[PDB]
Amino acid sequence: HMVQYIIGIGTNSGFTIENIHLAITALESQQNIRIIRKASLYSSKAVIRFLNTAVKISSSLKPDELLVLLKDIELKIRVIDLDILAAEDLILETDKLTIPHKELINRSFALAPLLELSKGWHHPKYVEWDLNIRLKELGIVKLKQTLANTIRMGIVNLSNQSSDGNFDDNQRKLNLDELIQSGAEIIDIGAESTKPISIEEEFNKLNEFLEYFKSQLANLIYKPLVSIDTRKLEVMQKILAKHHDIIWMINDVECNNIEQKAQLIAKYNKKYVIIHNDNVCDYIEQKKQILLKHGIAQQNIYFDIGFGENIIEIKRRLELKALVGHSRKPSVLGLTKDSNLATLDRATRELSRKLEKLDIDIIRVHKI
Ligand SMILES: [Mg+2]
Repeated sequence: HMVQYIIGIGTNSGFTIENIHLAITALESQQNIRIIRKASLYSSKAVIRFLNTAVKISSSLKPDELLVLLKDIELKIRVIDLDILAAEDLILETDKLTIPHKELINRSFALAPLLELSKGWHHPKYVEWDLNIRLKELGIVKLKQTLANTIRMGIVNLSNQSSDGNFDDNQRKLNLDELIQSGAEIIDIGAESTKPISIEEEFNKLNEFLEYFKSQLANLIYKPLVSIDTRKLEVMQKILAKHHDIIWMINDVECNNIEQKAQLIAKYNKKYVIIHNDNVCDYIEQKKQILLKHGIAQQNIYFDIGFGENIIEIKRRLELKALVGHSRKPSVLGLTKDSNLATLDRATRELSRKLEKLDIDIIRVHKI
């Protein structure tokens, strides 16, 4: 027979959302588990901030078996916490486990996603306790970051197409805040624009911002994955040296020095984006084989059309996850090129909402 379980999932170290998807993927991988539904992402304060959700699963696993599975997944992914919140109306009391979880009614970050998945759930020991009133008595933020297949990469530009006052240079910080409130799961930080800048200057812009990011780590309701945008082998080297621990991906619009780049990225176990800078398949295909040739796993490679109607065809040919950067590009948005940042951002949300349905792995945007 099948039993419906709610699994609570929390994390507050490393790449938080990645840890959550990895735990879910691990569950889904079991031949005796089916994933019915995922809850939203919730952020709570560390007694840096926790990221919590819950998933509802169907399984023939007995509770104790299911607990064994959770412990192993925890050991594989300790930077993640997996708990059996509930099994419908089941009541199990033992030293090994109690269902519902002892602390469920004392943790808004547990009860909140649980009631989201099962709005009608009542605690089987307290069938008269209206858990919504209980939830309110407790002490929580429901993020706009989601567990969706398409993740949003928010653009944080450190260059000069973007404005200091006499005693205020807060613009880039405010915009990090904006992106995080609005659901960006990933931020892409770039220090160049669209006159060259030196290695040392590009590095300094990036580093000042990552050092700022780190100082805010516990102030962030959500710690996004970090992508660095640079075409320079040397800034990559410097930035990974100091900050690899918060960097998830490298976004590189320059095939110059690929071999050395691939060795670095391989060594640091980070994601790489191939950018185009039809036949386009083969361009990406060639670069693609070099990277593999230098030691980086194929799963870690994304491709990008590089605009500067049939992407799904291309991805499927390519064997690689799609990253799409359509934000504020008047051509692909089919707008006049004079249109204001207000109308550009509008058309782009409209199109973002469209690419989200096709399961584009990453969309890169200025605004959510
Ligand atoms: Mg635990």
